[PDB]
Amino acid sequence: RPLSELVERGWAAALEPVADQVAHMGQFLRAEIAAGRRYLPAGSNVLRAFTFPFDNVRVLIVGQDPYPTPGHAVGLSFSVAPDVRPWPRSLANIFDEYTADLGYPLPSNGDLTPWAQRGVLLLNRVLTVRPSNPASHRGKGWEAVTECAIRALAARAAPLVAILWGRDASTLKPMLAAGNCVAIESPHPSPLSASRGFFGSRPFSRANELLVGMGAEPIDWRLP
Ligand SMILES: [Cl-]
Ligand SMILES: [Cl-]
Ligand SMILES: [Cl-]
Repeated sequence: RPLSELVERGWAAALEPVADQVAHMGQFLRAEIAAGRRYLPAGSNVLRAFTFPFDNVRVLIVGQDPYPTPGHAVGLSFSVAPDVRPWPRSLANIFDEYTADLGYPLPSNGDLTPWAQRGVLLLNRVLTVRPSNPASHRGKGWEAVTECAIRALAARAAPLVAILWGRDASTLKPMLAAGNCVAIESPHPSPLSASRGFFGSRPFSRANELLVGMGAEPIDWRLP
């Protein structure tokens, strides 16, 4: 299927330079199935981060690659489906920081769809993974896709705040710094860094301060 059928209209335009690379990744994914290998998330969720309006994105949260545990990854970085439990450790850690930073109670489930519908892009640098093998699809060609997404956002006039969780994420810092009105939160601890840099990092309140500072509206981070 062509790009415009896979993603939201603004995203289809922003990602038009990687239309060929997206088609090539679809061929890669068919070949993994033909070879007897599995991948996560489900085919229909791979590009799910780009099915919310491009024009509305004000915060970018970037992880490394999807959860490697079958049934966890749903196409939105760090999220899980509402009936998934226990939460993955990364997500439990994020939620601890959510409560500490903002003062809100613990969420009722692990579904970050509300963030996405409010203009947070929940991006992973690499958009698929082989089950139980983290970083197994690193260097297979998703990087050109996600680099294009990040450069297209950085090219807009509009304010953007980036939150880069981990080493793979943090490679995007110089691509982001190239744009005007782009602020990047540093340093770049992963939620699994836990008490060695992640807890107390205040990502959510910092994002909002930086957005207001740049004249944009803040994010409503509230989860039910
Ligand atoms: Cl497999
Ligand atoms: Cl839990
Ligand atoms: Cl995890």
